[PDB]
Amino acid sequence: SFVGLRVVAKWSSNGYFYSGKITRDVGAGKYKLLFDDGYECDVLGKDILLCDPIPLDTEVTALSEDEYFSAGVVKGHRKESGELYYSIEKEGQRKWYKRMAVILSLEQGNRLREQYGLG
Amino acid sequence: SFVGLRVVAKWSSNGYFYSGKITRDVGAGKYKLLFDDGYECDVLGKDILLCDPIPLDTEVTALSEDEYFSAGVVKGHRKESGELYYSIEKEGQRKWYKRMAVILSLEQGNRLREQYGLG
Repeated sequence: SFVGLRVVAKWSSNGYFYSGKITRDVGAGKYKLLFDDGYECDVLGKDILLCDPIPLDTEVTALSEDEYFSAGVVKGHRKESGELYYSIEKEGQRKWYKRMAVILSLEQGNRLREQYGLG
Repeated sequence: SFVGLRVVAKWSSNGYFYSGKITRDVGAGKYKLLFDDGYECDVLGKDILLCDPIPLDTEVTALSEDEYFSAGVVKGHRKESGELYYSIEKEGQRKWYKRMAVILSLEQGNRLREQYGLG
């Protein structure tokens, strides 16, 4: 089953995809999702991406601490003490981000559906 | 089609999996593979892993320049100038390896078949 898998899944209200885990197969193409911030909802498999981590060379949305965001390209992954970090490039400069600070816009996540979607 | 995809595929004679590209669908579950060292052969889809790069936390076989090899665990990926590098941990120490210096033993590659295999 897909239960227990870490995924990046669409939040319907805003169209962005966020890191989370599938917790239940709700049936008929629907899954219960526990997002890493603790929010839960049902999501269609077509809006769930099976990429842990988000792939190298993917355009993502990086989150700054003062609630700013920007596009960037994934140039590295690093594990440390069991936690995932992304190296993201913006204008030729790379910066590290924790897992929780990397999300996908509607357009960014849609690009990954054919290869990674559970549709 | 799977043609053009970078994969890690089994070399039948020795059981190890090596980086390469699918160049033809030979039919009936068989693919022509161009390995990164220039060798080509037909390989069964069940012996082809769709992981570019080989995943974080995977046990791999790292190649030293003087023809020694050892097991290690993938702890990072890095892109630089369009080339892929792996950070591999052995006894708590991490070392970088080019793509060509990371392969999978029979046992290491077999582990990845359920999630990544083209069988």
